[PDB]
Parts: sequence; structure tokens; C-alpha cells
Amino acid sequence: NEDHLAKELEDLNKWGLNIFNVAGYSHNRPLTCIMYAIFQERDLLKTFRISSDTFITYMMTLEDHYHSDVAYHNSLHAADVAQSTHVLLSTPALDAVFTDLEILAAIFAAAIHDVDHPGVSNQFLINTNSELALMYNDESVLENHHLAVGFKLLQEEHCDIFMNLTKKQRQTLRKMVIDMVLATDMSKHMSLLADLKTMVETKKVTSSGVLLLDNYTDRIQVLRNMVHCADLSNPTKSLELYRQWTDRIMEEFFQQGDKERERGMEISPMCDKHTASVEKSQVGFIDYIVHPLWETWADLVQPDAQDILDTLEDNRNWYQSMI
Ligand SMILES: CC(=O)CCCOc1nc(Oc2ccc3c(c2)CO[B-]3(O)O)c(Cl)cc1C#N
Ligand SMILES: [Mg+2]
Ligand SMILES: [Zn+2]
Repeated sequence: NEDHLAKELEDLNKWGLNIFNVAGYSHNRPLTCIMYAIFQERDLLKTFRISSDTFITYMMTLEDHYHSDVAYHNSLHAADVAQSTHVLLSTPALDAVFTDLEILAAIFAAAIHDVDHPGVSNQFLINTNSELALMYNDESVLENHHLAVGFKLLQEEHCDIFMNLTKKQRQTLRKMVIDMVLATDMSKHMSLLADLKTMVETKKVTSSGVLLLDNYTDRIQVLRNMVHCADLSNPTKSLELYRQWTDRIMEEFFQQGDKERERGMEISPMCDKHTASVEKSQVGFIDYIVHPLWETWADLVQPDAQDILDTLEDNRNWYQSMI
């Protein structure tokens, strides 16, 4: 059990760590396990003076606020996005670019980015006049909610993992976490990608081949896009992992479609279990959203995302051939 978990964690810094196996060998606590592994690996507990007790207590409470009965948006997805963000932060083209605070903020943002997900989209909550949609004026409804829950849990007993940060560090980390979690709202996708394309068109590179960022706006725009990339990373993983993610998301999508049908609402795209094709949906999703994003990311950090983009294109063509 312990030796098996240790074997899986040999791939902690690698794309396509088997987070499903990590969940199995950690007794369904992948987020707490992988976050403790990541924080020890990066010396984040030492650097920001976080005790193991305080970190574990917060992470266990955070993981408890992910819904076990939802198929996709549970703590396994959060753990996957955190570990993928951890890998993207160590991409050679971004070496020595980001501060320790920015690294902390990105991994934390990824860990909390879907906390307390009900298993339905923003459009469902807007169209049903949900309390959450009312609270946030239909704007990034769930993403605002994820931030609210993630931050409020820091105020629980023995849970303030940012207690030993400076005042300016706490204020700046709050801003950056908000930016990165809000960047997972699909409504901001086209604007984020447009900014990413602009940075690629006007990128400054060193002799060693490292990206140069002049100001805070350029840094946060890359970090926003990084977490967005990590959130949309399932199709870029090895096919056996990607197929498992596809099974989970379609189960959650069909459950929303069932709720929409019984309420007498119009069923959302990819959510009608009677008519929808899993294979067509993935190919369409890759072509219009995931591939444009990752191709632009690959251009920013060239050649570091070459195998990732190749995997995305191979998985796209495989799924297309199964239509
Ligand atoms: C195996 C996969 O690749 C599933 C990706 C998630 O499935 C989709 N998500 C979409 O938009 C969101 C993307 C990210 C997130 C959410 C919605 C809510 O929370 B979240 O942060 O996880 C859209 Cl437009 C299409 C699909 C499809 N298929
Ligand atoms: Mg989300
Ligand atoms: Zn997500």
C-alpha cells in the first residue's frame, strides 16, 4: 500500500502521473496526498513556514468540501489540476521567471478551483435562478463560489496555511488566486487566448531560451493561462487516462441533462444521453477550445510542450476515428 503509493509518486514532476492510482493507494484522498507531496517537493512548507499539521488539516477540510457523489468535479479532478499546474510551473522556458509566492498561488488556486461543485454548469444555475447566480449577478457564478469556499476554510481552526506570509504577500496572493480561479470560467476563454497570442507574437527570449516577462500584467496573464491549460489538460494526457476523464465528465453531463429534462428546460449541449455522441463531442471540444489554447501555449514555451501537443492531436484523431 505504502510502497505502491511511493511508486506512483515517482512521477510527481511528470505529465501523466496516474492520479487515479494515487486515489486508490491513498484511500480516496488524492488532493491531500498530492498537495502534501507537491509542497514537500517544492520546499513550500519550509519557505512559507507552514506546519505539516496546519497544511494537512486545511487540505483534508478542502478535500471534504469536494462532492464525492459528483462524477467529474470532485477531489480527483482538483488533485489532477494541481499536479498538472505543478508540472507546468517547472517548464524549462519559464525557469526562474516566477517568484515563490506566484508558485504557491498557482498550486493553491488549482487545488481550490472547483471546491463545492454541485455537478452542474453556470448556465444551469443562471436559468434556474439559483441563490449563487443571484449573489454574483450571473458572472463567473461557480468560480466566485469556489473562491469564497476556498478562502473561508482558511479561517477554520488550525487551517490558516498563509499565517506566516507578510501582509503584502497575503494581499498579493489573494489577488493572484482570484485571477487564476476566475480564469477557469469558459466565458473568459477567448479573451485569455487573445492575450496569450499577443504575448507569443511579441515574446522576448534569452540566449539560454527562457521567456522574459517585463511587468506584473504579463506574469499574471501567463499564470491565468497556465491554470486554464491545466484545467483543460485531460485530452493532452495518455489515452487510457483521457478515456477515464471522458467517462466521468459525460456521466456528470448526462445527469444535468436529466435534471434539465424533468424541469422542462432545454437540454444543454453534450447533455442529452439519448442523442449525444461522446466521440463527436470530444473532437469538437478539442478543435474549437483545447487545441487552439495548447497550440498557443506550445508556441509560447517552444519546444517544451511538443510531446503534449502531439498527444493532444493523436487523441483527437483517435476519438474522431471512433465516431
Ligand atoms: C475529458 C475532458 O476533457 C472534460 C473537460 C471538461 O468538460 C468540458 N468543459 C467545458 O467547460 C468547462 C471547462 C472546465 C471546467 C468547467 C467547464 C467546470 O469546472 B471546470 O473548471 O472543471 C466545456 Cl465548454 C466542454 C467540456 C467537454 N466535453
Ligand atoms: Mg470550474
Ligand atoms: Zn476544473
